[PDB]
Amino acid sequence: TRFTEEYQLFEELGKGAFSVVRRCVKVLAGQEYAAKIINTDHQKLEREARICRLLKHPNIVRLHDSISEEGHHYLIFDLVTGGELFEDIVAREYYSEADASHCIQQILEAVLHCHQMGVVHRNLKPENLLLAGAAVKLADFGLAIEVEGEQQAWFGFAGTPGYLSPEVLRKDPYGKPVDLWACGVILYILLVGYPPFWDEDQHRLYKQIKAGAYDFPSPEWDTVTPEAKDLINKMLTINPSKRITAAEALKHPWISHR
Ligand SMILES: O=C(O)/C=C/c1ccc(O)cc1
Repeated sequence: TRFTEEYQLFEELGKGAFSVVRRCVKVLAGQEYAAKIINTDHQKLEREARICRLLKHPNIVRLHDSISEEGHHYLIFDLVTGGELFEDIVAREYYSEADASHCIQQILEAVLHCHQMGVVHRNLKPENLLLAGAAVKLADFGLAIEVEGEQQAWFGFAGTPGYLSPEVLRKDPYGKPVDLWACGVILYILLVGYPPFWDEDQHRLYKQIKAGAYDFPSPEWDTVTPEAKDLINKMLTINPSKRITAAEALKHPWISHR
C-alpha cells in the first residue's frame, strides 16, 4: 500500500495522542514532507482528511496526500520548518505590536478562508499555528466541523480549556464566532505573553471565561495602544453574534494600518 511503497520515515516533529508527526521523503521525488501518522471515529478521520483537502491557502498547511494502510493512516503535508508559534512566544516572551499585528493578520486570513469554506476549527492556539517576518500556517484540523453559513448548533464540548468560548462552556449552540474568541486569547498572549484567563482550578477558569473577567493590568499594558486593546475587546465579546468576524477584524486599523 502506497505510503510504505513510496516514502521513507525520519525524525519525529511532534506527538499528540492518536497521532505522531515525522519528517518523511517521497523517495522517487527526493522531496521531504510532514507525515501525520494515525495509529488505528473513522467518520472523524475522513472528515479531517476532507477538510485538509478543502483548504488551499498561504496561511493553511497544504495537504500533499491522504493514504490508508493496514493499521495506520497518513496525511502528508508540505514541511513548514519554523516551529510552533507557541515555542517562539516562550523564547521571545512577547511580540512588538508591529510583530503581533502581522501575526494575527496571518491567522485571521486563514480563519477567514476556513469560514468562507464553511469550516470552523474550534482549537485555535499557538501550538496549532506553525511558522515558515515568517508567515503563520494554521494546522491540526482534528477537531474541525463544517457549518452552513451562519448556522449555529451544539456540535459538542471540544477544544482546549484556555481557549474555549463562553457559548461552548454554557453548552449553547455555536459556530464560526468561537474561532474569533480563540484569536482574542491568542492576540492577548502575543502582546504581554500570558493568557487573559488563567487559574489552577479549571472550574474557576471556566467561571472567568463565561463572565469575560479579563483586565489589562499595569504595568505591562500601560504602553499598549488603544487600537490593540480595542481589537481584543471586540474579539473577547461574550455575545457570539456581536463578536468581531474574521473579515471585520482584517479591516480593523490595528491590522489594516488604513
Ligand atoms: O495538520 C497537522 O496536524 C500538522 C501538520 C504539519 C505540517 C507541516 C509540518 O512541518 C508539521 C506538521
